[PDB]
Amino acid sequence: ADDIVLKAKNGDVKFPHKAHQKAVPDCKKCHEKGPGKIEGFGKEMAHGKGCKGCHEEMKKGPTKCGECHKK
Ligand code: HEC
Ligand code: HEC
Ligand code: HEC
Repeated sequence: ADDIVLKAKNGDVKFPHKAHQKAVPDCKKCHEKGPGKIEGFGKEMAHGKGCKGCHEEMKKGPTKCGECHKK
C-alpha cells in the first residue's frame, strides 16, 4: 500500500509511501518512468537525491542516521 520496508544491511528503513503523496502530489517527482520500481536506486541515491536529498533540500524530514535505519 504505502508502508514500504527498505531492507538494509545497516538497519531497514521504514518509508511511508503515503504522506509522501499529499506532501508531493506529484508522482513524476520521484517516478521518472512512471509509477513503479525505480531502477538504479540505492544508497548513494537514498542518501543523495533519493531520500535525504529532498529532506535536507527543504530541511524537512529525517536527515540524521538512526531516524531512517532502525535496528
Ligand atoms: C518519491 C517521494 C515518491 C513519490 C512522490 C511517489 N512515490 Fe511511488 N514509490 C516511491 C518509491 C521509493 C517506491 C519503491 C521503489 C524504490 O525505489 O524503493 C515507490 C513505489 C511505487 C509503486 C510500486 C509498488 C507497488 O504497488 O507494487 C507504485 C505503483 C507507486 N509507487 C505509485 C505512486 C503513485 C500513484 C504516486 C502518486 C499518487 C507515487 N507513487 C508517488 C517513491 C515515490
Ligand atoms: C521530497 C521529494 C522527498 C523525498 C524524495 C523523500 N521524502 Fe521523506 N519526507 C519529505 C517531507 C517533506 C517530509 C516531512 C513530512 C511532510 O510534511 O511531507 C518527509 C518525511 C519523512 C519521514 C518522517 C515523516 C513521518 O513519518 O512523520 C520519513 C521516515 C521519510 N520522509 C523517509 C523517506 C525515505 C525513506 C525516502 C526515500 C525512499 C524519502 N523520505 C524521500 C520529503 C521527501
Ligand atoms: C532515510 C531518510 C535515511 C537516512 C536519514 C539515512 N539513510 Fe542510510 N539508507 C537509506 C536507505 C533507504 C538505504 C537503502 C535501503 C534500500 O534497500 O532501499 C540506505 C542504505 C545505507 C547503507 C548501505 C546499506 C546496504 O544495504 O548496503 C549504509 C551504510 C547507510 N545507509 C548508512 C547511513 C548513514 C551513515 C547515515 C547517516 C549519515 C544514514 N544512512 C542515514 C535511507 C537513509
